[PDB]
Amino acid sequence: PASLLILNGKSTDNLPLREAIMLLREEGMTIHVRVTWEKGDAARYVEEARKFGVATVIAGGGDGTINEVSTALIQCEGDDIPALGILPLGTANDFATSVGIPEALDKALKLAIAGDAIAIDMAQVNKQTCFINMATGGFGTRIALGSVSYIIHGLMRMDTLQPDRCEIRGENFHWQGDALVIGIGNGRQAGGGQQLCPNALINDGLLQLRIFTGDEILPALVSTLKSDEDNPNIIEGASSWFDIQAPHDITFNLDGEPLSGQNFHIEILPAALRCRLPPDCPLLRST
Ligand SMILES: [Mg+2]
Repeated sequence: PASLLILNGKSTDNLPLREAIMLLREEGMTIHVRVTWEKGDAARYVEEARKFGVATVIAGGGDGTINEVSTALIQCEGDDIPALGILPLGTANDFATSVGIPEALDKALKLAIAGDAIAIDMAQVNKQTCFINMATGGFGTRIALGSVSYIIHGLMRMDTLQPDRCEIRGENFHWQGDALVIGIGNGRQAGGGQQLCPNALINDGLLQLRIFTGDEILPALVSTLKSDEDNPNIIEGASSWFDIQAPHDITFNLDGEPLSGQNFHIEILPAALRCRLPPDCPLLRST
């Protein structure tokens, strides 16, 4: 079936992508390519996708583009809403990796056009911003050892990071104390390979919570985020909602977009969006 590929500003000179798209066009497939320039554009092209009667709107880009498209799709009122497909055309591609999208773009394209579509959750913060992958929160200022800088810059989108007090409540969950990193996940992975929520499933109606207590980012935290480390200094929960509050501003990075304040209500939007996913998809619950 026909698709509309929503491409980023950083994709218009990807020759392999062009080659792949072009090779699939000359196989009988209808594939519209639209390029975004500013926010609001994905929305505009999502609705043009509708007018065409298209079956998949394909986010070609980073976790940001996927979130722009996803957010636009869930806002659609009506009957014939396109499934979400995903091309891994970002720098980090955390969500795409974690849901098993193939690196081979012809394959990823084909998945995105002809895969099975399944309803997945999204999440919303403060009845406003939505996210499909991960919300990471910490206390710091907005943006020697590279392991550590990578976390503060890439994962947290900050220049500084310090622990501070907060309280967090959710179903079966109540905690107060100093936290260095808060991970609230629909997906499992953020900031280029950091495993914030190893146990996340994207269609269980449930957000994973992990609170990393600390002092600073130590080999502890770098270790525990890369591969798997089983660690007592990590507090875990699972809830359809989490409330977070703090005497000083916490900064949440929601699929790459910052938000600050003393109070956050984060809540699952159950089965909000159909996404084209491989059958083995590690983040879908067993059936
Ligand atoms: Mg879940």
